[PDB]
Amino acid sequence: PINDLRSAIALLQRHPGHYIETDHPVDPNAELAGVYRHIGAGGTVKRPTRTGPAMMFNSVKGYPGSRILVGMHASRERAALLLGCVPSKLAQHVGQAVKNPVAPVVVPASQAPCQEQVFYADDPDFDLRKLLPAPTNTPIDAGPFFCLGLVLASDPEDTSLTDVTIHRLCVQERDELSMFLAAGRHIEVFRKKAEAAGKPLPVTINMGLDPAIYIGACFEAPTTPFGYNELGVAGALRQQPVELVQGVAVKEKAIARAEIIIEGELLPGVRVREDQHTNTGHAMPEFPGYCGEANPSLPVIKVKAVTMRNHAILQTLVGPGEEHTTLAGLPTEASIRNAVEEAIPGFLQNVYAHTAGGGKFLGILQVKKRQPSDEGRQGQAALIALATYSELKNIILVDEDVDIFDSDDILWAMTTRMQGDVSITTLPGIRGHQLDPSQSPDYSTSIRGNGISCKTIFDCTVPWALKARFERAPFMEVDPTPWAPELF
Amino acid sequence: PINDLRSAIALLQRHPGHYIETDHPVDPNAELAGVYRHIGAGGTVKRPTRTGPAMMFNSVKGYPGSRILVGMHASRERAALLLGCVPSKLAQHVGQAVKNPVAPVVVPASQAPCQEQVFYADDPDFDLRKLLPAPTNTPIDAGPFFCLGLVLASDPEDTSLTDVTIHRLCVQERDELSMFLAAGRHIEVFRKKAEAAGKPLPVTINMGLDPAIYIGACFEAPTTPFGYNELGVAGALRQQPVELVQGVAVKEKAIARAEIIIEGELLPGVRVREDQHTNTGHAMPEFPGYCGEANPSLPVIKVKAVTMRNHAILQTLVGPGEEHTTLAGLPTEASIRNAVEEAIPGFLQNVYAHTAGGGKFLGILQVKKRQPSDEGRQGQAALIALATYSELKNIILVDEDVDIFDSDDILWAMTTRMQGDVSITTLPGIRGHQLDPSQSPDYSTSIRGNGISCKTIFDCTVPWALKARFERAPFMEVDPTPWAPELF
Ligand SMILES: Cc1cc2c3c(c1C)C(C)(C)CC=[N+]3c1c([nH]c(=O)[nH]c1=O)N2C[C@H](O)[C@H](O)[C@H](O)COP(=O)(O)O
Ligand SMILES: Cc1cc2c3c(c1C)C(C)(C)CC=[N+]3c1c([nH]c(=O)[nH]c1=O)N2C[C@H](O)[C@H](O)[C@H](O)COP(=O)(O)O
Ligand SMILES: [Mn+2]
Ligand SMILES: [Mn+2]
Ligand code: NA
Ligand code: NA
Repeated sequence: PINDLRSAIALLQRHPGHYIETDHPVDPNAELAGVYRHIGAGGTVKRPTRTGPAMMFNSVKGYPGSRILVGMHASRERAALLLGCVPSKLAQHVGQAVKNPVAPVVVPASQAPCQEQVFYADDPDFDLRKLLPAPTNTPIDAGPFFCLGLVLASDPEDTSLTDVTIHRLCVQERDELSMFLAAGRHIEVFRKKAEAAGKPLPVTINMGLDPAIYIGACFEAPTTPFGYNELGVAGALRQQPVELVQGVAVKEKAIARAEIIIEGELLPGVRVREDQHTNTGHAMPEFPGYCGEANPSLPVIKVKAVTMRNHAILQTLVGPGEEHTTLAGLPTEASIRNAVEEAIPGFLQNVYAHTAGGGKFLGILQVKKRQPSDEGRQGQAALIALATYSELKNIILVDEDVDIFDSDDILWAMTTRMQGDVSITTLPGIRGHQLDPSQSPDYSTSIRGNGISCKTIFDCTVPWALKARFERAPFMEVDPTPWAPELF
Repeated sequence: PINDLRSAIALLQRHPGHYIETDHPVDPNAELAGVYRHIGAGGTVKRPTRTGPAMMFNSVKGYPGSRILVGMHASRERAALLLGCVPSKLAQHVGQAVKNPVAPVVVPASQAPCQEQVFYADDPDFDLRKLLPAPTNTPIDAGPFFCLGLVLASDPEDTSLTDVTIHRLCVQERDELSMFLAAGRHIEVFRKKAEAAGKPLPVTINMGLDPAIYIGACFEAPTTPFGYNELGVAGALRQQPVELVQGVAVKEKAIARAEIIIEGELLPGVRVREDQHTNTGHAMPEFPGYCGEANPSLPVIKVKAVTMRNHAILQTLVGPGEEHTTLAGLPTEASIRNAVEEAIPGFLQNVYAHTAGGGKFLGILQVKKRQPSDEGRQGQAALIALATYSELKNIILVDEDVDIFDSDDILWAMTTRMQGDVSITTLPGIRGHQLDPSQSPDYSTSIRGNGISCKTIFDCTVPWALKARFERAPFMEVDPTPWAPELF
């Protein structure tokens, strides 16, 4: 029974290979990320890299008694273990979750392990920078970062509407963090209403959570539109309302079973340059694998209190690599699968928000042509995917005999089941995503501005009429165990 | 020092994970290939499959005392070990060997372990089908097959011109094998000449060899033109001439340290249907991953003698999967690397004949743009690759910060470093390869006949002017070993 991060870790230890610890000292500045890069960062991280175990650094240089956990979500198999299904059915398992959310439930403070220790910021010696080791990913980061900070805010005019979102948080002062919100972010709608009335917006930052909470929170419109508490997707994954606690210093709720809580308020009118103390010009690595630039004008969170468990674990990520692939990719897959299943029932077999696209840019669709009229529906599925998730860039379509989670098998379909002048459709001038550096007028004359792209559909499905000629060579079905028992 | 198969096996046993044995009885008909499909076939083989150890089946049902080895070359890492270099530098290492061949030498029978046993076919009790297990790959194969039969033959007008090639051989009678020779093959030139004179062509079939010999043999023109004895490549790989021996019954040389040798003659005028005894309509699986159709008219080899070591190993393959990727792909890489380095010195960093194309259809070229004039040379390198290896189909160009052996990283370059209406060039109507089933007029109206293709170049290199914007997020250089010694 997984209710929080420690129970999640306990399960990983019953599956050797998914969790390791180290007592060898590590510097949270750059060096920690440098080590996990080789061990389990994965995703779009510059090679050498791999997926591996979730990793707990127990001796943090300069922070005795702290312990930093990274890579908890940095594997599709591990995410499947933590959620209780097989990795090939996460798209369907998460898909059914978002469409049957279970609302969270408030709990008294005596049942909130997060509040076992309280450090009020009005203490003269309080210093967030000495209190928690916020690691940096690269030596050219804007500063120390919290990268798995699940921020919880609400509409200041309608308390009933609450939104939770992961945002990168840069420690800027002893009691201040900057926070980046992209255009049209759902919490930004709350802050702008607060700022326009000259009022601060109370928020809580919740770190070190049940993996179910982080994963369920990363949906986007139109799948989870404005007004959809993303809490409850977690409630559907656990068949259990996540538990909330009333904040010890702000008029806002915090997740009771979290490891560390930061209570604060978004301040009206205030803006800071994200790299003001570093002047590196960069924020931190983005999910496509490149360095994001330092945001010149960010809102500020004024910390009112920090609240944490005894021997609190600081959970964050590195890369963001495969951890981002899982958090962003499984909502992506669930959204596409739900949409195609509504429009063409029974046709789509599976979908993979490929890690090469960070879980957002590259969609692999596995279809099954069952009848002559299914020819021509593979392109329709690609259109539905592009319509459902506008930040997609490319679609690869394959049949049910291609393993869409094996990139060699994907390239195989692109080699023997495609003709370049037949199977490739380009859609110029469609808005995509700012963080793809090839989406620039400097890359293509058909691109009118940053974050606009040509989008490409690679149809690697066998034409219906030719399917009898493209059967993969069949081998006798045997049980190989007796000839190699140790290999299982 | 490796000079035959068993010295190669001895090396693999010093690197655990690369060689296993089993004494559990196995049926060479279909069952053996079915087991190794799950264990080490890899490549384009129908999932589930993987690369693993080379595997020796010590108990062969119906052939007591026989033992069959498969998968010797079914791993790029295994191949680099057997050749004595790092897998990333195989293209350079094999490339230099083909440019500096070492000619084979003749030795007396006393130094030819292949001739420890001699079985003459004119014995009334001789039966090729009882003497050696010839495993099949699928239940629908044309018949028993030898899939690592390195055929050695010479020109009937000039016996100094020797060629050596792997051809698939189906056991048809107690003393006959059918042999498929594609059009334009070098040994086929010798065969057509002998048949035009109404005379047989003496051949030796050499099975169970130094991996350097099998790999070195799989070159094609123009890299190894007609007249180039490919045994010189193996000689350069070992810095030791391959040793030849006079056959016992045919006027042709045999590989002295081979495990099994079939001496025979290609009969003039005789033709046979490959599946005459099974009528399956199929031959065996082909490297693109589909089942080939039976050939209705093949020349036959009249077996004159079989010649073996004591406790001889019969070496063959399954899939052909990753074993074919290694055997065809390493010369493909070497051929391309030599051509590009001659034309554009210093530009090409590496090349991968991707396993998704069986080592023939898909070429990944890794280039490094060093100066503004290198812009536009990435497409030139693709043209050189296409001109050097006409059976290539598609080329993917990437920069030196992309791991060309990581298919995830390849798809990443295809996602963030590619614009569909900019980076994709199609070349319709270029002769490709018959065994790509999409190279058919039924797949594309620009294809005039079977084995003609559209060939496509995916330029996923960063445009020179934009290189400062496409730097991958830099993580601090650390030695990760002290934080997880067990995983290094
Ligand atoms: C998973 C994930 C999502 C990040 C993200 C990160 C991760 C790991 C970081 C921490 C590594 C770096 C940047 N993050 C930001 C981000 N969106 C944003 O506006 N600012 C961000 O700083 N996102 C994307 C955002 O969280 C998702 O798109 C949500 O679905 C948006 O939810 P919403 O529609 O309710 O606003
Ligand atoms: C590695 C390999 C190459 C095969 C091959 C196989 C393998 C494993 C088999 C055993 C799995 C089944 C088919 N094979 C044949 C073949 N060429 C051919 O003409 N007939 C064949 O049957 N080839 C290709 C041939 O070996 C290469 O193209 C040589 O480079 C041709 O050399 P050449 O120019 O000297 O004739
Ligand atoms: Mn939302
Ligand atoms: Mn030749
Ligand atoms: Na949200
Ligand atoms: Na040859």
